[PDB]
This record gives sequence, structure tokens and C-alpha cells, in this order.
Amino acid sequence: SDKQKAINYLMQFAHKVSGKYRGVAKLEGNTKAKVLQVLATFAYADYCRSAATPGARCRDCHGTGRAVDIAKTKLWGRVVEKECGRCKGVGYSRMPASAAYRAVTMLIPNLTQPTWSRTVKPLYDALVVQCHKEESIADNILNAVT
Amino acid sequence: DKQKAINYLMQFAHKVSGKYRGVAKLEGNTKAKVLQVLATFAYADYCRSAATPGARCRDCHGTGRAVDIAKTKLWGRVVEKECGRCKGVGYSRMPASAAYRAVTMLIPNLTQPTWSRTVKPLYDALVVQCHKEESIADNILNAV
Ligand SMILES: [Cl-]
Ligand SMILES: [Cl-]
Ligand SMILES: [Cl-]
Ligand SMILES: [Zn+2]
Ligand SMILES: [Zn+2]
Repeated sequence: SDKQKAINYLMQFAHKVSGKYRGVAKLEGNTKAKVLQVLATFAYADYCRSAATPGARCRDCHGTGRAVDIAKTKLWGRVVEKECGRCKGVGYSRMPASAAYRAVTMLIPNLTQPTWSRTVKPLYDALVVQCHKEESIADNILNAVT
Repeated sequence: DKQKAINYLMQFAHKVSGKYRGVAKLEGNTKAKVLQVLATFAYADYCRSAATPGARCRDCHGTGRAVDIAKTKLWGRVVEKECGRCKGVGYSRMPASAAYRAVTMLIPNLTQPTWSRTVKPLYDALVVQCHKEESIADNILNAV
């Protein structure tokens, strides 16, 4: 419901950016749709578990890997980010991705893990971090002093 | 054993929830999920402090309290006073932002100031509850 809406939002984003990832960009339409749905479902679950589990994502950036660069934000008149110093940009554990790899191989049975790592997993990670970034923006808006 | 401790802390959070405006009126299902988050994160904060050298006061081991000897004798029950070494702080306070973010997934309109005034005091009470349980277990274990 609320979960399915968020998953659908994430699936639509996955389609928008899919052309950047060589392992999904040229799949047949029906397979591409199934793959992107798997990636969005696993990525959203990975995000949700990491936010609710103590220690499962970085406690300074809350998963985004990024922090505000105060001086550059002032200079440029827009939010400029830098790497999160605490997690040096990792944001969230990468171990849950193995489950997504297994689910994708059921749809792409010749996809090896190193080919996944280079050509598909970057989209999975783009989706996980997209969720942490959405949460950070929602928090910034909710708590603005203006 | 961890889940038992958290579930115990969760039940205590329910008992005292009425005293904290940010949880005392949540609807049954949401209230349970929020209190489970609070207990889970509070227990993790406690465990980190207990395991990290220097993260707790070496006299009170996190409770912020000491036994008032003269009042305990007068009243025939343990009566506490502020721990002198730490002036009642008990443990180094770490930011509770991760817990706040986990709660806001369940209560999307909860601002950080409202959290700080009306929910975070319960969170802090749950953390100290854990140090107090440890202290009682130690007292009982070492009573002659
Ligand atoms: Cl992987
Ligand atoms: Cl007392
Ligand atoms: Cl009392
Ligand atoms: Zn970080
Ligand atoms: Zn002390």
C-alpha cells in the first residue's frame, strides 16, 4: 500500500536511469520490467531494514554517504554536498545485495556475479541510496528553520 | 537473551508511555511499533556504552546514582543520591538521531523539536533503565 507505492516510485526511477547500466539497458522489455521490479523490491527492503536496525547504516548521514559542504553551499547559493566523513561514503552495508543477485539470476540465468557487480549491481545501489536520499530530503523539509 | 531484554524494555516503555506526550496518544498498532523501535535503539546504546572503555562513569556504571547510606539506614530501603564522580550524567550521551529517523518512518509528521520535547525523554529513560538493571543484577550477585 504505502510500501507498494514506494516500490512503484522506485521502479519508475529505475526505468528512467536504466539506460546508464549496460546489464539492463538492452534487455527485452518484458524481462527488463521483471528485473527492475526485483531490484526495486529488494532495494526498498534493504533500505527499510537498514533504517530500523541499530548500526545497519551510518549514523551521521543516515545512509546517503553524503554531508552538506557548508562553505561551498554558501558560495554557490545552493546545497553542495561532500563525502560523509564517518562512513567515507559507504552509507549502508553492501552484504544484503547477494539476495538480489540470486533473484535476478532467476530471470537472467547466465549472469555471473562479477558481471552483475560491473553491469547491474550499480543500479541496485543507485536504488538503495535513492531511498536514503529521499528520507534525508523529507527530514530536511520537515525540520527546516524558516 | 537480547530479544528478551528488548521485549522487557518494550513492556516497560508501555507501562510509562502515558507520561510522554509524543507516545501517550499513539494508536495501538503504531504505538507498539514505535515503542519497539525506542527499546531496540535504547538497548543498542546501552550495550555500546557498557562495552566501550571510558563510555560510562566508573563509580555508577551508567546509572548516575549512588546509594545514600544515611537515608537508606533511616528508611529501611535503598535510597539513592546523585553520583558524585559524574554529577549524575552516568554515561557519555551519543546522538539519538538514528532512533529519531526510525521513529519518523512510523510517525511521518514528528519534527525533531517535538521529538526532543515529548519522545526523546522516554528514549533516555529506557537507556538508563538498562544501566539500572545491570546495577541491580550486580548488587544481587555480590550481596553477602
Ligand atoms: Cl553482490
Ligand atoms: Cl531513591
Ligand atoms: Cl523512589
Ligand atoms: Zn555516513
Ligand atoms: Zn557516576
